[PDB]
Amino acid sequence: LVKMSHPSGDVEACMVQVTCGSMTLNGLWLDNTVWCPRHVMCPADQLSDPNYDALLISMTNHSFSVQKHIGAPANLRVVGHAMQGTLLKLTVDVANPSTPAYTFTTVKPGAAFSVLACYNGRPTGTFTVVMRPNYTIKGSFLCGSAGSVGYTKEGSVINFCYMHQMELANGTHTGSAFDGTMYGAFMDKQVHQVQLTDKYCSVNVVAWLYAAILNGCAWFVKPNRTSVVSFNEWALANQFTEFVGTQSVDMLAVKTGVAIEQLLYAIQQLYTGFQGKQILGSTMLEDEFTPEDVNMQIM
Amino acid sequence: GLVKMSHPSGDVEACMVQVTCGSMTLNGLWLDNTVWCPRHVMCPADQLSDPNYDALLISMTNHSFSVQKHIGAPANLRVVGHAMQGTLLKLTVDVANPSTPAYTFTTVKPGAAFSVLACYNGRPTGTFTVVMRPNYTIKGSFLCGSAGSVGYTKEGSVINFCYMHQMELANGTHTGSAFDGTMYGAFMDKQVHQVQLTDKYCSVNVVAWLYAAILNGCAWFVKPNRTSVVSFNEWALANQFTEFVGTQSVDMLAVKTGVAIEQLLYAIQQLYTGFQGKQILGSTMLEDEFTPEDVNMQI
Ligand SMILES: CC(C)(C)c1ccc(N(C(=O)c2c[nH]cn2)[C@@H](C(=O)NC2CCCCC2)c2cccnc2)cc1
Ligand SMILES: CC(C)(C)c1ccc(N(C(=O)c2c[nH]cn2)[C@@H](C(=O)NC2CCCCC2)c2cccnc2)cc1
Repeated sequence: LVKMSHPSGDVEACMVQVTCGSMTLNGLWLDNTVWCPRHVMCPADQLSDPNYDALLISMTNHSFSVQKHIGAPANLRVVGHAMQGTLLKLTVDVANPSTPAYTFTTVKPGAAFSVLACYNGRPTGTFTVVMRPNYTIKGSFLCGSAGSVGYTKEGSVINFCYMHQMELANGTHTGSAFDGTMYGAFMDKQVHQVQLTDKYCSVNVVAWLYAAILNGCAWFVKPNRTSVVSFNEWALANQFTEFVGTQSVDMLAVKTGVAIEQLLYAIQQLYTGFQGKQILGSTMLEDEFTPEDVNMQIM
Repeated sequence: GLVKMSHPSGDVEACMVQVTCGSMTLNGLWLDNTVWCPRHVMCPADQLSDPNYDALLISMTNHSFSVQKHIGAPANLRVVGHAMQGTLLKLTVDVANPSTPAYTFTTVKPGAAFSVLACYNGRPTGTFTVVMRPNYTIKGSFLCGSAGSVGYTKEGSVINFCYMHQMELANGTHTGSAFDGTMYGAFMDKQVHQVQLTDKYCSVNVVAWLYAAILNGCAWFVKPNRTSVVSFNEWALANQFTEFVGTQSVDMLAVKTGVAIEQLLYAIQQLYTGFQGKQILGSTMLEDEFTPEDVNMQI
């Protein structure tokens, strides 16, 4: 059970550097469009209250410089600009010759995706995250990583689901979907904002306990059961998400012979403390492995 | 708040090929005019118990090997010579990889981290990072057909290829070769049950993790007491720890925190007998999978 990411080559070929005035960050070049956070337009003196409608008017095509450093370089010419929620949509006069087949879909809490971290348009690392129940993610993002993208891949099709926007007050990160909406509705300004409480992703904890059983670690399995409806009542009071079963979870239950409701009961007990014991090299519950992850990696 | 980070894999993806010999197929690494792959692709499927690789090489002919590139513009690559180096084959092909990165071949040491590109049938499917264990295995996520998958580090634009995947051991752990051809831990590429040595804690990585704990406000384990490196290292031989070897990366953590290596070596001796009633970054067990370099670049 390792933290697995998709191979990043397809997305690396799309990363560019976008500069506007004194701001520089990353953009995603797909066909004739370069996507980037709209806060590239924010002046250094208006961090706390930018008017993005106003800033958009004051811009022309010549206000944005776009450079591709990786691979086959350029030196793109911006020939149009528009704003879409919290994103800039720049039109450039060359279609990216390495554009993958792609879609734009918003991810839901508990779902995993790969992130390609970039600085000044250069990819530097990749890792996998889950969208937290409070619509934040915990990866490794340093200064200038804005515009780094998160994505999944199915067959030949990349689903772009995240473009990094900002660090929040609790050391945590959020970003936009490519429809322009910010995950969790955070504002792209220097302003005090509160994030809701995080929660354990119940269905991923279930998947992880199934991975433990599959690896011969089942000391926590009892005959006792908690129904889904009763677990979901308990979860509201203990910062767990609502458990929603899936065909992926059912495959693990069939394979191990341990019912979902046995693991729901185990979670309730393990939340109280592991006593002196370990599960898959961990002394706490793990909720960043999805049922699909466990099925892929162990079956 | 450490995360498992891998290098972007695009450069390496462009070098992966599929190598077929008889009815056996696995992955190869295409650099300049050479394709590297595990020599057990020559082993007949009924003869896994103990092959004679010197003889198998002799019996190979002009067209015993088929190499296919699937990524990019697909192509058959004609094999024009074949050599053996340790547990790897070195196949000469008549076309040079037009996307050969600047590269070296260095053997990694236990405790060091590297990125792995997992492939099947010459097609990359995922990337993850591991540390070389003290018993010269790695805890990867590798399924059947992953042989030939490659591990590597990067410095600047130079890729250091350090691992080519060879086999899965009885305990689910994995081993492979360095590109000089030597199998890590001298494991034999035969269908023979063989014994891996007992694992150990990577001492320099536990030190790194204690430094990350101190950087995040968790320092209750720091006392004035010191254990010298030489004293720690003799203790380590009897208590399942690797020898401690300092590096410039560790030194930078010492400077940032004002805590000396020898204070943490003392602390490790105490934490090994027990955390008593406390936790370190929420955990009650020692973490040795993050390197000094990881902590320096992430915190
Ligand atoms: C203009 C605006 C909206 C206030 C803003 C300012 C800076 C950035 N940050 C850029 O690093 C960066 C680089 N280029 C442009 N911005 C960083 C960032 O969020 N600091 C926040 C700290 C206080 C709350 C507001 C901003 C950042 C660091 C590490 C990982 N992720 C992002 C993001 C948004
Ligand atoms: C010929 C030789 C040396 C005995 C051998 C045979 C099979 C493989 N394995 C290939 O999957 C595979 C695919 N193509 C060629 N080999 C698998 C493997 O190690 N089973 C071991 C089982 C008992 C001990 C011998 C090998 C494998 C599975 C998952 C992840 N990693 C490797 C590796 C080496």
